[PDB]
Amino acid sequence: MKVHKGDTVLVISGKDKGAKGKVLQAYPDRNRVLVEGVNRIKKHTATQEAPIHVSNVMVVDSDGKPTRIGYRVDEETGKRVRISKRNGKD
RNA sequence: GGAGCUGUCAACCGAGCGUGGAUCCGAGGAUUUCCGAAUGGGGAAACCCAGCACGAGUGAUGUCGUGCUACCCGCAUCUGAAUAUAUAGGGUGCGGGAGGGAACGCGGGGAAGUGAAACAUCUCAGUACCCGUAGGAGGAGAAAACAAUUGUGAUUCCGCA
RNA sequence: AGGAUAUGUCUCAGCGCUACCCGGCUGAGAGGCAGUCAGAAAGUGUCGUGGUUAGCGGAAGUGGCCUGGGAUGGUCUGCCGUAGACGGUGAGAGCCCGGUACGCGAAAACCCGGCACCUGCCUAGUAUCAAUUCCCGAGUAGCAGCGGGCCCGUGGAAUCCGCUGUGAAUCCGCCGGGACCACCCGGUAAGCCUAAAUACUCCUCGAUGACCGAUAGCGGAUUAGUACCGUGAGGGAAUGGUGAAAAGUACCCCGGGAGGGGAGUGAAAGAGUACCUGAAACCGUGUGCCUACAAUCCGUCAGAGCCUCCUUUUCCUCUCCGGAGGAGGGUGGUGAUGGCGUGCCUUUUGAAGAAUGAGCCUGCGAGUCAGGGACAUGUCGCAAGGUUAACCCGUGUGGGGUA
RNA sequence: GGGAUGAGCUGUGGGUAGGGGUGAAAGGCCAAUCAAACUCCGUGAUAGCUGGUUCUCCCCGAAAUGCAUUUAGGUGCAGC
RNA sequence: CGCGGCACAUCCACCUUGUGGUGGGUGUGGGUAGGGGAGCGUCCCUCAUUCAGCGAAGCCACCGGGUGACCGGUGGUGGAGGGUGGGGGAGUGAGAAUGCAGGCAUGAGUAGCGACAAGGCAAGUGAGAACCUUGCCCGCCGAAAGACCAAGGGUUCCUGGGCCAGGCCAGUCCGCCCAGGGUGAGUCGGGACCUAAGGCGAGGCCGACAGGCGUAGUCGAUGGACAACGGGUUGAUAUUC
RNA sequence: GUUGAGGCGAAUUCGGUGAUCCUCUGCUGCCAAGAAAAGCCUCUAGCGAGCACACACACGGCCCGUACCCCAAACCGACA
Ligand SMILES: [Mg+2]
Ligand SMILES: [Mg+2]
Ligand SMILES: [Mg+2]
Ligand SMILES: [Mg+2]
Ligand SMILES: [Mg+2]
Ligand SMILES: [Mg+2]
Ligand SMILES: [Mg+2]
Ligand SMILES: [Mg+2]
Ligand SMILES: [Mg+2]
Ligand SMILES: [Mg+2]
Ligand SMILES: [Mg+2]
Ligand SMILES: [Mg+2]
Ligand SMILES: [Mg+2]
Ligand SMILES: [Mg+2]
Ligand SMILES: [Mg+2]
Ligand SMILES: [Mg+2]
Ligand SMILES: [Mg+2]
Ligand SMILES: [Mg+2]
Ligand SMILES: [Mg+2]
Ligand SMILES: [Mg+2]
Ligand SMILES: [Mg+2]
Ligand SMILES: [Mg+2]
Ligand SMILES: [Mg+2]
Ligand SMILES: [Mg+2]
Ligand SMILES: [Mg+2]
Ligand SMILES: [Mg+2]
Ligand SMILES: [Mg+2]
Ligand SMILES: [Mg+2]
Ligand SMILES: [Mg+2]
Ligand SMILES: [Mg+2]
Ligand SMILES: [Mg+2]
Ligand SMILES: [Mg+2]
Ligand SMILES: [Mg+2]
Ligand SMILES: [Mg+2]
Ligand SMILES: [Mg+2]
Ligand SMILES: [Mg+2]
Ligand SMILES: [Mg+2]
Ligand SMILES: [Mg+2]
Ligand SMILES: [Mg+2]
Ligand SMILES: [Mg+2]
Ligand SMILES: [Mg+2]
Ligand SMILES: [Mg+2]
Ligand SMILES: [Mg+2]
Ligand SMILES: [Mg+2]
Ligand SMILES: [Mg+2]
Ligand SMILES: [Mg+2]
Ligand SMILES: [Mg+2]
Ligand SMILES: [Mg+2]
Ligand SMILES: [Mg+2]
Ligand SMILES: [Mg+2]
Ligand SMILES: [Mg+2]
Ligand SMILES: [Mg+2]
Ligand SMILES: [Mg+2]
Ligand SMILES: [Mg+2]
Ligand SMILES: [Mg+2]
Ligand SMILES: [Mg+2]
Ligand SMILES: [Mg+2]
Ligand SMILES: [Mg+2]
Ligand SMILES: [Mg+2]
Ligand SMILES: [Mg+2]
Ligand SMILES: [Mg+2]
Ligand SMILES: [Mg+2]
Ligand SMILES: [Mg+2]
Ligand SMILES: [Mg+2]
Ligand SMILES: [Mg+2]
Ligand SMILES: [Mg+2]
Ligand SMILES: [Mg+2]
Ligand SMILES: [Mg+2]
Ligand SMILES: [Mg+2]
Ligand SMILES: [Mg+2]
Ligand SMILES: [Mg+2]
Ligand SMILES: [Mg+2]
Ligand SMILES: [Mg+2]
Ligand SMILES: [Mg+2]
Ligand SMILES: [Mg+2]
Ligand SMILES: [Mg+2]
Ligand SMILES: [Mg+2]
Ligand SMILES: [Mg+2]
Ligand SMILES: [Mg+2]
Ligand SMILES: [Mg+2]
Ligand SMILES: [Mg+2]
Repeated sequence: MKVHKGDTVLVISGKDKGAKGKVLQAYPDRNRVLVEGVNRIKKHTATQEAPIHVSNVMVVDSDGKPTRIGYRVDEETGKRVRISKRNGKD
């Protein structure tokens, strides 16, 4: 996916819309990501958060506003690189 | 190709790998037990027992590893039984076949039920089935042909008639 | 084929008994042609705007408000579009995601094509005349017998195929034109090869559906040719759905457990792994009415009495009440009692019948399709004309197409 | 109750296959079915016979006779 | 006959004076096989329009409606698709086929609980004991109901757990369920030795094809040949240790 | 003696009866006249310069089965 483990994201749909966090685990096969502070659930002992669908997040470009992800033609060294749209640089 | 991964039922774990590029996708190669046309011999398929050669191992028999060893046909060579010419046959070396596959092709063998308001000619039907044998298709195909007073000009397939 | 006039792709070495003309043959070199082909068979390099086998990029809303667990819904708005295909995402998404239009991409391998190497063929015969001779596919053709097959069932039965017998000729030959004969016309059997137009899909990609949606659709959405049955060849099932997310009920109580209650999660437990919705048969519990002196196809018409819920009167007038209660009127439930009344289907002259069939519920289960078929009709277009079939061209349902 | 040293009983291995086998003979037996086994295929065999054939209302409304028939419980034509 | 509603036909006049409507007379309206005419309901497609997480479908109840098939409104349940109109197409309607599949009744808490050897008490275990464990009595078999094999079966054997399925009752037990363990051969039974009946069968002979038979040979025990006895030991093997 | 394992451990003589077993693949009788091959011994063909034997020591002895039921609740009968 375009959302990686260390990325910081913003929630664009669901109960926790508008919250900010960073990914903790990516599940490319199921198209889910685990983000702290989002849909924390009260499991029974003897509270943690559950993964949300990757469609519900935007990767924050680390420059403020959320954005969609594109790629620039690198390599030139030595492979492809992930950058942003909406004034993209990465 | 680019950040996760160690397939699934099917989770639980355990232990690890990955930007020095994993997992994953494509291509080529290596490995590939035993049975099976099964083909060293045998056999109740997946088991048993060998021969030869070269290696390994043992104090030496035992034991292990790798190759080759069916039958038939064709070709090439050596030999020429009863028997003389010779042939049958035999030895050696090269090639080849065998079996499988859903349908379609070609050649050959070929029912009955049913219909005939009974039934044998007839039909069903050259169908079902069987045998042989292919190819990506096959079969046919280049006039010992049609036509009829004019002419057409190898074959195949479609529509008419 | 063989004879007489009639000549040397280009050259060279040899040879054809010797000196000569004309040669001819072999080998080599020189040129032209063809080539993976039916007409000859392989291989070797190199090059592809070539193709196949992985793939990559790819525009545009974190918009406001309302409802909601959740917006992809409604309403205001902003934008992209060579992209408004499809699918997912917590409910109907072109702008959230995979993607789509469109455009890039191949080490290597394979397929295809090109160019060379390579292979092989061509190395004088052209015409004229002669009409004397030779050749033109043999146990074949023809003929006879018995059969098969042709529209043709043996018929006057040609043409084609098989077995048996007999058995020709080489152009003045032989065969065919539906018995046969004469003439005429056509053709040249008994040797071989040959692309395309045609048939099919185990399989691999990409699409589609006025097709099915879990008793359907494949036997097979589930362990499926499995379980199971048969000695065997064979036969051959049944079983899908929590929730958006396991957040799958911590803890306490009764209980050996099973199970439950309280808490808790969840929008919902009126989703608790026996789980979406949750019908009927069938089985309970509570309750209103009726029923133990009566002979009942079980209903129907007449009909008292109870029970219940609403209203019009006169009464509690406490009345803002509300209505107890009284009467009346009407709903609905039940039905003491009176009359009438022989279940359904099929098959029959005729059945309540002691003729057939049915224990009950739910689901499934029978006049369909094809054809320029045949007859008759309704309707529509054109009209002394109407209409195309195959086929061709188009993204289609459109345009051509006169047989 | 019969035989129980015999034309005996029995174990193991083998052979005969469907118009065929085998039968001291009953049409007996051939995998609980035999006057021609079983399985798959022709095949959705055929049946003048039996059964079944699903929503509604409006108008009209029969026949069980004649002739023929390998015909009589079928069908063709007539009649209605 | 009286009064009211419906329908078909015909007649009489109007409206487009027959595509059909308006009003009024008269006749007619039982019905099997069968013929004609017109409709209801379910599903799918197309065009237009409209409703829907502020709750579609489906189901259930109530209140109403139409000449019939049937329809509408309201509420409840439920959680994603419907309504109407002009057309098009059907796997379009079941109560019967000793129909098929699933579920469930009646018989009914009924018959039966599988030999005529026979059980009892004490103690124990446990939530639970006629059936399980221990002890002691009693009874039965003893040419088997004892002890070994072969064929067949396949883990049923041992130990430790289990108790909702199974055992014709219950079960703490089990040939049931779960995990782990367990089978030791120069001499035993077989092969590596041998052959019978019979099978296959190089060449071969026969047969249109398919194939039939058969020589050399090679398989094939139920038979021939061939070397072990006694004792001990494990929870489970023993002529094997 | 945790009733598992432990430790010790006597006498063992002479008769009777008596086989479906052994001598006996023998013996007798009978007619219905009663497998094969390997194995073993022997003959030579043949091979043959090294042999055959005794003792002692040290070694090699392969593959499959082996649990359990087995007139049964474990096999064939759909069933304990
Ligand atoms: Mg790989
Ligand atoms: Mg072999
Ligand atoms: Mg063999
Ligand atoms: Mg000679
Ligand atoms: Mg083949
Ligand atoms: Mg016939
Ligand atoms: Mg007939
Ligand atoms: Mg008939
Ligand atoms: Mg081929
Ligand atoms: Mg060909
Ligand atoms: Mg991409
Ligand atoms: Mg809200
Ligand atoms: Mg959606
Ligand atoms: Mg879409
Ligand atoms: Mg989303
Ligand atoms: Mg010729
Ligand atoms: Mg002839
Ligand atoms: Mg004929
Ligand atoms: Mg003829
Ligand atoms: Mg002849
Ligand atoms: Mg003629
Ligand atoms: Mg040819
Ligand atoms: Mg062709
Ligand atoms: Mg099915
Ligand atoms: Mg369903
Ligand atoms: Mg079986
Ligand atoms: Mg809650
Ligand atoms: Mg709900
Ligand atoms: Mg629910
Ligand atoms: Mg249920
Ligand atoms: Mg439910
Ligand atoms: Mg009374
Ligand atoms: Mg009476
Ligand atoms: Mg009454
Ligand atoms: Mg009466
Ligand atoms: Mg009668
Ligand atoms: Mg009756
Ligand atoms: Mg009765
Ligand atoms: Mg009667
Ligand atoms: Mg009858
Ligand atoms: Mg009767
Ligand atoms: Mg009955
Ligand atoms: Mg039609
Ligand atoms: Mg017409
Ligand atoms: Mg006697
Ligand atoms: Mg006796
Ligand atoms: Mg046998
Ligand atoms: Mg038969
Ligand atoms: Mg008799
Ligand atoms: Mg029998
Ligand atoms: Mg017969
Ligand atoms: Mg047929
Ligand atoms: Mg009438
Ligand atoms: Mg009347
Ligand atoms: Mg009527
Ligand atoms: Mg009728
Ligand atoms: Mg809601
Ligand atoms: Mg629907
Ligand atoms: Mg509703
Ligand atoms: Mg509807
Ligand atoms: Mg419509
Ligand atoms: Mg139907
Ligand atoms: Mg029904
Ligand atoms: Mg029924
Ligand atoms: Mg009774
Ligand atoms: Mg009783
Ligand atoms: Mg008993
Ligand atoms: Mg007690
Ligand atoms: Mg046991
Ligand atoms: Mg129990
Ligand atoms: Mg019990
Ligand atoms: Mg043979
Ligand atoms: Mg042979
Ligand atoms: Mg033999
Ligand atoms: Mg043997
Ligand atoms: Mg034996
Ligand atoms: Mg034991
Ligand atoms: Mg043992
Ligand atoms: Mg044992
Ligand atoms: Mg045994
Ligand atoms: Mg049994």
